[PDB]
Amino acid sequence: GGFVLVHAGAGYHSESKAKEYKHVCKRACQKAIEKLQAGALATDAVTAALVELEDSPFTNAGMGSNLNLLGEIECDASIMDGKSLNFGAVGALSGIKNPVSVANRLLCEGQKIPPCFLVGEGAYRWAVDHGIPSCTVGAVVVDHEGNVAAAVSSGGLALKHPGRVGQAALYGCGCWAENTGAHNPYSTAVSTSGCGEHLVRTILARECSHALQAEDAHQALLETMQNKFISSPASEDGVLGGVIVLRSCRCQTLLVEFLWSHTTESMCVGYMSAQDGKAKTHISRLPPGAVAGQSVAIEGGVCRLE
Amino acid sequence: RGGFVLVHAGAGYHSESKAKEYKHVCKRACQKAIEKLQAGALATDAVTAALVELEDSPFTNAGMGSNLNLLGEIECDASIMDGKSLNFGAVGALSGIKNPVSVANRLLCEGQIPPCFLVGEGAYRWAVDHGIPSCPTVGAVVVDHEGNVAAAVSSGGLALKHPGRVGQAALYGCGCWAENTGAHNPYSTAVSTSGCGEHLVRTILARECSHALQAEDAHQALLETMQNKFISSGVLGGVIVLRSCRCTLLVEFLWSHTTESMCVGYMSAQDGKAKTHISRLPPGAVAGQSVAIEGGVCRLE
Ligand SMILES: */C=C\S(=O)(=O)N1CCN(Cc2ccc(OC(F)(F)F)c(F)c2)[C@@H](COCc2c[nH]nn2)C1
Ligand SMILES: C=CS(=O)(=O)N1CCN(Cc2ccc(OC(F)(F)F)c(F)c2)[C@@H](COCc2c[nH]nn2)C1
Ligand code: NA
Ligand code: NA
Repeated sequence: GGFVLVHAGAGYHSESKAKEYKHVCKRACQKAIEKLQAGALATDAVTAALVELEDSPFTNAGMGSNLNLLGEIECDASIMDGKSLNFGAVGALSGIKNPVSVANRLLCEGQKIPPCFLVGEGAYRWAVDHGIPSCTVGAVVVDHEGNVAAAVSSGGLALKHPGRVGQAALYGCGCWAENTGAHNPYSTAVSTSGCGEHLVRTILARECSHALQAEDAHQALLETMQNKFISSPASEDGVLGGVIVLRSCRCQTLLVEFLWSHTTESMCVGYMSAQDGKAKTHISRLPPGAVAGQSVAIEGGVCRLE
Repeated sequence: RGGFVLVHAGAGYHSESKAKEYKHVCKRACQKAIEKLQAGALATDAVTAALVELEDSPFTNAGMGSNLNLLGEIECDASIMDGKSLNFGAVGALSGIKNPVSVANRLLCEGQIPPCFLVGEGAYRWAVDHGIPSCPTVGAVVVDHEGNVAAAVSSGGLALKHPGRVGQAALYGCGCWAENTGAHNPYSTAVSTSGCGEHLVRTILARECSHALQAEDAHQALLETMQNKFISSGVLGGVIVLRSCRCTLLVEFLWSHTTESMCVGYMSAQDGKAKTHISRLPPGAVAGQSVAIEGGVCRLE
């Protein structure tokens, strides 16, 4: 049993490539559901989804990331585990194929006070000393027991200054994962996506997880997005971004609400239950007559598991 | 032209030998901050002046004299936040630079306003390229006479840390936070943290304190945050805190720590004497499982 939601980016519409994003989201979901169905951890299954999305040449992450001011690729990534609340993250990482891998390994290292956030050359050498190959996308996962994990990985802004680290590397901002707890009736997972130099100035992922502790998830996430992306930005333009989201609870059955929302003119997502094994994709668009920056698209389904 | 400042030079084990040194940097840091507020400067410029002085002390784990990493190099984290704009600058794993807080303050000003965080060599190249002098946890909070707030934090991190390891003093929400009054905040709040270790980052401590301090009783808000969110998921560290609101301007300040002890300094623009204090846990409380908290109030125009 298990479930996985992924996204391959929230930005400008590209019918040109819109069907390439659908294909990679599919393979990312399948990779994650195999991992789960083989009994691997949630953080492992989420890392599988992300390796696959990063490897797409069309995703601003891993291979294909935007080049910085120096015509180089510098990556950010982060992952977080719901059961342990442990976290792994890399910033400004160069010459590593799959950043999310460094971030995951940093997390498993921490689960055995180890480092949890490494950047630049420090991050690069650590990564090689731990056996990881040389030379924005996101996933959230729940396993058949209610354990959630989340992850995110970006190439950041095009022509960004060298060493410039953005939301995907930062605790609470790029992704978040938090199992049912005394104050969380729901296990929740969030992965976000930012766009343009204009970016939310909150702990977005963490905010969305707290918001999703209300009773009506759909309304709960829609109000967050309205506040953080549109509303809060006195004299600034709308914030371009996406977010994916899932919350779960036990009632021997797992209830899993799942959602995506975005102010960009579109965003391609991908989901799949282990029970059915049917991998669904869907390119979400903004409704016409709605310009990006002040409209919020939002969509979701639910899913019962064993 | 007026205001108030609160700084700290560390939260750690007690040292009677070093104790008087720590008291004197806090004293100088407040004096550097308050002079800039008499001279019309902005809050961010005042809190940076405080941090440059704390940094320079050889005895603080920040700036010159920071702990050495696993390769015996110095790699510094620092950040700064302005409460009126909510702008934010930060450096991590920064080397070759004398005052890391100066870089982080620069990244704000050069703005125009979009948040910004540079690490490692690229942070060095940015800094050298923008005039900051290349070199051979402390923090500060401040409010000015109109109630604008700002905060900063600079640290050299955990001794022998892996290179590129970045800690709480670089991380948005964790090391410092500053926010003027609005529709969410009846209060202008400013927070800076101390300590190292991961439990600062894992708890978004600075921003959480600011959020708690919108409640009515500041002492209770802080004490709730230190117990219910620090000591509960040993946890070592501290914060300084200040909060203003109009009556003319009332500013409540407090510090708190789970470490053995913590050196602070405060000062008003009206009053010319910098007060200084070593805050120690009571006999027979073990550090990391216990909390101390004190503070005062101050009235401005
Ligand atoms: C990772 C821990 S730390 O960086 O925050 N740390 C604790 C603070 N020390 C400075 C300090 C210690 C104690 C007090 O209170 C007291 F009154 F007792 F003095 C302070 F105000 C300040 C840091 C010192 O350790 C490293 C160092 C010392 N000199 N240069 N670097 C460490
Ligand atoms: C901080 C930068 S970004 O994350 O905001 N960003 C936005 C997202 N696109 C990818 C993307 C676009 C549209 C999508 O949906 C659809 F509806 F199909 F159009 C979608 F799913 C993914 C990134 C493109 O980057 C250029 C590139 C190409 N190859 N490699 N890089 C950049
Ligand atoms: Na890619
Ligand atoms: Na120092």
